[PDB]
Amino acid sequence: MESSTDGQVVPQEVLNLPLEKYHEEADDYLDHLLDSLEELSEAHPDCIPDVELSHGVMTLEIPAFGTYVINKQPPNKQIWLASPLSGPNRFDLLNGEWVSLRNGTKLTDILTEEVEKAISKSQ
Repeated sequence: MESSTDGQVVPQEVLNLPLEKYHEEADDYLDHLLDSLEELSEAHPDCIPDVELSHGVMTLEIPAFGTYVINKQPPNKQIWLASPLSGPNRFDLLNGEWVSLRNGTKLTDILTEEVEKAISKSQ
C-alpha cells in the first residue's frame, strides 16, 4: 500500500460499456472497504481481526462473529458478499450502487445492519 500502477489497453470501452468506470468504482469500493476495516481493526478491533485484500476480493476475518468477505470477480458482473459463516451475497451494480434482489437490498446495508445486530446483539 504505497505504490501505483496503470492499465490502459486502448479506448475500447468508450465504444462499449463503461469499463473504466467499473474498475474505478469497484476499485475504490473494495479499497475503501479493506481500508476502513483495516483502520478499525488496527485502531480498535476487539480481539484479533484480520483484513485481507485480494485481486477482486476483500477478506475480513472477525474473531467474534465470523469472517466477512466481499469480492466482485464473478463470471459476469456482481459483488459476492461472503457472510461471517459461509453465505456469499451476489449484489448487482445499480447506477453506482450494488444491490441484491433485482433492486431491493444493498451490500453496505446488509453488512452494516448484519454486523451491527451481530455485534450489538450482546453488547
